[PDB]
Amino acid sequence: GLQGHIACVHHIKRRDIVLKWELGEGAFGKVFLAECHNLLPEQDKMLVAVKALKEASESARQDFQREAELLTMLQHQHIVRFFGVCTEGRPLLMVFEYMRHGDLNRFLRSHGPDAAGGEDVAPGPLGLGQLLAVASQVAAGMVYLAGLHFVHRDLATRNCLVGQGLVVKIGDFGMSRDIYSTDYYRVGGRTMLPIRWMPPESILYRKFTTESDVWSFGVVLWEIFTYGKQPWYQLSNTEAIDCITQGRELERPRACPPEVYAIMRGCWQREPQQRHSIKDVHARLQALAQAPPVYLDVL
Ligand SMILES: COCc1ccc(OC(F)(F)F)c(CNC(=O)Nc2c(-c3ccccc3)nc3c(C)nccn23)c1
Repeated sequence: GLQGHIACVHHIKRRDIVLKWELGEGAFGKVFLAECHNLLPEQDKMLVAVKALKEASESARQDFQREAELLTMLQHQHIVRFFGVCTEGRPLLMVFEYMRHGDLNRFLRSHGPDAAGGEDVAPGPLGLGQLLAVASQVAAGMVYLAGLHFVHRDLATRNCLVGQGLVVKIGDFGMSRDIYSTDYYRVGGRTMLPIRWMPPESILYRKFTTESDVWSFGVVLWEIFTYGKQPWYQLSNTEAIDCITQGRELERPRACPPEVYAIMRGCWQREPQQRHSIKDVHARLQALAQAPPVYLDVL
């Protein structure tokens, strides 16, 4: 997830972390809700999500350290905040900010056409303004990653998290292949590819670039505007590969304005060099997100 893409690492004493309960589980680890003391100056006691490494072998312990360095380097307003590690005695822990709404896919699906409202979100389906705000924030994170020349390779709503006030940030706990196995095509004994999010040059030639990530962001934008539906849900994995390699584009979601569909299409140009940059995609979305209701009401 971090290594092969593209100490400074903060450490937290084990006694400052108090585990409350499990949030999620995977092949390589578990995530807990925890209380963290003395972490931030204003907050004496705050909630965090703690990722526990399952096996602390030499390879895993080295992978953990490389991951920690990279997460320390990747810090920005629309990227999930990494606070540091606890490496004094096993299990090795990585401490992150807690994102109350969970992953963006789950959030979209629970605020769909069928949709209750609450503290951060009105009742019913998410409105155009809110869908645009979600898209814009994900785009802002990709702009920052593109700027560092980091190639994500698994950009999808399942790999974004949603926090209080609907702050949307790019990030995941490395368990998406376990939780969302249907979103991956298993090729090897172990290898699982997110083919539905992948451009033709990633599928055909195995090239992953900043341009392949913008393609994937195009598909993220489609997910947002279909309230988390799977791209190509009607097709098998082999059928999806054929569609993508033959140049079939995803249809415009019912909730998607033509102007927004045009932004998706700009991400899905066959030739990578002809795709619009994520900076330009972010600018168009931010503009739409921030547009007055009078403008947005006729879009
Ligand atoms: C809670 O979000 C934190 C976060 C923040 C930024 C970030 O980078 C980027 F999105 F580019 F900004 C990422 C990238 N995600 C990622 O590296 N996932 C990941 C992990 C892993 C995740 C967290 C801790 C340790 C390992 N392990 C795997 C495996 C074994 N396989 C596939 C992906 N994995 C995560």
